[PDB]
Amino acid sequence: FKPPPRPDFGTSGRTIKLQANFFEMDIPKIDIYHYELDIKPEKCPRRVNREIVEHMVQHFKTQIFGDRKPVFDGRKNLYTAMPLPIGRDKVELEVTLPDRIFKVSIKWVSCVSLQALHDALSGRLSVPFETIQALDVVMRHLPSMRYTPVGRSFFTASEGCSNPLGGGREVWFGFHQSVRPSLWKMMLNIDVSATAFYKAQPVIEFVCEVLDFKSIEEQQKPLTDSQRVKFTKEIKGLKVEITKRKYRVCNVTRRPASHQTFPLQQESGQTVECTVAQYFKDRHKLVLRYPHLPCLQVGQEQKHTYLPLEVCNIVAGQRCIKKLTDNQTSTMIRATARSAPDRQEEISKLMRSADFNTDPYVREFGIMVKDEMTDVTGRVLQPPSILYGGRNKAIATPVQGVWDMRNKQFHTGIEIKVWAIACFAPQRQCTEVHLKSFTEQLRKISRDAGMPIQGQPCFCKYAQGADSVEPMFRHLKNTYAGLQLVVVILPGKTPVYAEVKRVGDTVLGMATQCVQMKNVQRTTPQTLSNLCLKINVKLGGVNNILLPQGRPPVFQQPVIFLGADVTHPENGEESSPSIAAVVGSMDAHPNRYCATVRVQQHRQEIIQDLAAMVRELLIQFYKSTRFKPTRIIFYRDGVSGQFQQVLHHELLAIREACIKLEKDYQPGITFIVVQKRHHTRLFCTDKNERVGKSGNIPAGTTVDTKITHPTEFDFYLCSHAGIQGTSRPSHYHVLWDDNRFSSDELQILTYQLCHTYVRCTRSVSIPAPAYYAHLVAFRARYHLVDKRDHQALAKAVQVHQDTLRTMYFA
RNA sequence: UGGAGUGUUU
Ligand SMILES: [Mg+2]
Repeated sequence: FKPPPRPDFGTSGRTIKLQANFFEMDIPKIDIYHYELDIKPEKCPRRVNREIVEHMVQHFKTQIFGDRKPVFDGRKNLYTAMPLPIGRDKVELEVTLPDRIFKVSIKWVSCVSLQALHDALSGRLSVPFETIQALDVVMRHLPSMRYTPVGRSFFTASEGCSNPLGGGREVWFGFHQSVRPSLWKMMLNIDVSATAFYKAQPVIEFVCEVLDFKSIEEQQKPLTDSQRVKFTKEIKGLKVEITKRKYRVCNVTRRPASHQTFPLQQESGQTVECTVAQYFKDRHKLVLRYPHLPCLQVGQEQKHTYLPLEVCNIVAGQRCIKKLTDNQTSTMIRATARSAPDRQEEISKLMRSADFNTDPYVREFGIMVKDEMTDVTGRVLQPPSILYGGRNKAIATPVQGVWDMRNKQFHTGIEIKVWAIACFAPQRQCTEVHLKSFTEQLRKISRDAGMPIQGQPCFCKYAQGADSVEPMFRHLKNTYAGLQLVVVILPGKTPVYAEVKRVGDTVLGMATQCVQMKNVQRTTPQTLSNLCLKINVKLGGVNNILLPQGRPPVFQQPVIFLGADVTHPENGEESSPSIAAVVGSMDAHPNRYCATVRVQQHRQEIIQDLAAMVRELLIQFYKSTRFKPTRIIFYRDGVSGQFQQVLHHELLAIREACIKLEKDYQPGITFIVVQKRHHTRLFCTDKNERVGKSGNIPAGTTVDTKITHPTEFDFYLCSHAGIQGTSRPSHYHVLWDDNRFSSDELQILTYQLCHTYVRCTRSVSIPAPAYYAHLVAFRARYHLVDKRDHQALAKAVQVHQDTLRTMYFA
C-alpha cells in the first residue's frame, strides 16, 4: 500500500531540449511556526476569514504580531516566518469587521521544518505534505486577496472587456499556481487558465439571455411550464443580491409574484396569507413592474422567502459548474486555444507581472522564484509499426503521430453482404438522391479499405420519431437473414440516437452505425474511411495490429490490459447516478476489448463493484484466449487527493478478483493512474523541433527527470500530435507494480497502446483501454429514458450478449 | 451522430 520507488531512468528515444512551466524555488533553511485559528462563527466563507485575519494583523500590530506578515490559508491555519510572542498557550481576542464582530483564538501548534523537506528532496526519506502545504499557503496569500481564487487558480474581471458565451455566461482569464516537489529542489508550476463564469447582471436580463429574449417586454404574458423549468434549472443554486445582502436560490416558484403568497403574522398575532406583490407594495413601497413573472425562493427551502426577479442581480464571480451548450464550448475553445509559443509567452508575462521575488509575504519567508523556465531533456520514443492486412499486408509507419490507410487494407476486414438503412432525416432534405450516391461512394472506400460491402442495402426506408425505432428494429432482425449492420441517418441532435443505441446495444444484438444528415449529402473519402474504421470493429473485424515483433517483453506471457474511468452526471442533479466503466483486452494484439459497466452512487469516484467487474473480464479473457493472464496492467483515469482511497479499495478489489476466481492464482498487478487534468506544459527549446501550426512537441516526447517525483515512479508522455492549441502531455503514476517494470519498457508499452485506438489512424493522448473506458461509460449515459431504483438502472446499462463480444462503444 | 486534438426578513 505504498507506491514503489523509481526503478531506473529511461534511455530509449532521441533526446531533445525542452522547457517546462516549472520555476525553480530557492527555499531557505528555517523552522516556520504554524498556529491554529478558530473563528466563531465557523461558518463564514474563506473570503471573510481572510479579511478577519487581515484586519486582525493590523489591529494587533504593536500588541501581538509586530512588523511581520503572516500567511493564512483561509480556514483555521496561520503561519509566520519567526515565532509569535504568544509562546504556547491559547490567546483569545476580538475582531471587528467594518456592525458585526468575530471571536478568534490563536494557539501555537507545532513547527514546520523546511530543512526537513530539503532532505526528502535529496533522495533520503517520502516527502512531508505539511511543509509543501505550508509553502503553498505562503505563495497564495497575496493572490488570495488580490484576485478571486478558484481551486488552485486565480481569476479576475480586470477588464479584458467581456468574452460572452451566451445564456448568461462568459469566459474569464486567470492562472493556475501550485507548489510541486521534484528531485533536489521545489518547483512553482505556473500556467494560464480560463473558465466559465456567470455574467453579473440583473436577474431579469439573465432570464432574457437564458430563453433568448431581445428584452423582457417580449413576454407581456407569464412563463410557460417549459420556460419556467428551463429557467429554474439555470438559476438553481446560484447566488443573488438584493436591490447588499446575498441569498442562495433553491427554487423558482410556480406562481407569479402577484399570486405567490407567504404566511405573514399580523400585530394581533394571527397569520394571514399575503402575496409577494402586495407585501412589496406595502413594506417596500415598490410596485412590481413584472408581477406576471415568478419569484426566487431563497434561503432554507421552508422559510418561504420569495424575492421578485426585478430586485435581484446574479452575484459577481460565480464559476459556471453546469454543463455548457455545444455552441458555448466552441466559443470557449476558439477563445482560449493558444499555440505552444504563444502560451509560453503568456506564462512568461505572468511571471513578470506576478514578480514573486518582490511579494512581501514571499520575501518575508525568504523565498526566491527563478524567473526562467526549467530546462528539461526529453526523449522522443520511436513509434510502433502498424501491421495492416488485405493483399500486401502494408506496414504503416506513424509520422508525427499520424498515418493513413492509403494502399493499405484492414488486418481482418469484414465482408458485409446484407445490411439496411434507417433514415430519420426528412427525404426533402436527404432525398433518395443523396441516399444512393452516399451508398455508392460508401462502397468505393469500403472496397479500398479491405472491408468490401457487396450488394446494395437489402432495405432502405424512412422513419420519424423515437417511438418508431423499437418496432422497426424488431422487424429488421426477425425479417432479414444474416443482417450484420444497420446504418441510421440523423438530422442533427435528436433523442432518436439514444433509443437507437439503447435498442441496438441492450434489447437486441445488432450493430448500428449512426451518421449525420450533412455527412451524407456531401460525402468525402476520408470521412468515409473513418466511418469504415468504426463499423469494421463494430462487426468483429481487426482494423490493424501492432507489429507483433515490435512489442515489448511483457507480451511473452499472457497479459490483459484494463482501462477504468467513472463518468459523473454532466452537471448538478443527484437523481441520476455515476457510471463506472472497466474494459479489458481479449487477445494478444491487443485489439478487441470487452466492456463492463456499473451504475453506482452519485459522484462516487471509487469503483465500488470493481472486484466483480475484473472477475467478468478475466473470465471473458479466458474464454477468448484459453489463457489466464500472468500480468494485469491497469490504466486508471486520473483522480483528485484520493490516491490511497483509490489505491486501497481498487487495488485490493483487483487482487480479490483473482483469488476468488481460483485459490493460488496471483498474477502480477501494475497499477497506473493516467492524468490529463494538470498544468504541466512542455515547450521545444529549438525552433526546429516544433511540430505543426501550433508548434507543439512531437508525439512520443517523454520526460521522467527534473520535474517528476523525487522518489516515486511517474513520468510524462505526450503520445499525441497537437492540432489546435497547446498539447496536454499525459502524466502516468505507477501506484503499484508487482511486475518490476523498467522505465523504458513501461513508457514504450504505454506509448504503443496509444496506437491501438481503432477510431482513427493516429496516436491518441491516452492508451486505448483508458480511452475505451470513457467511451463505454459515456455510451451508458444514452441508456437512460424519460419519454428510478438501483436494480432498474443497472438493468438498462446491461448489454446484449451478442454485441458484448464486439466494440459497440466505438 | 466520421475522427482526433485544443478550454473547462419573505
Ligand atoms: Mg474520469
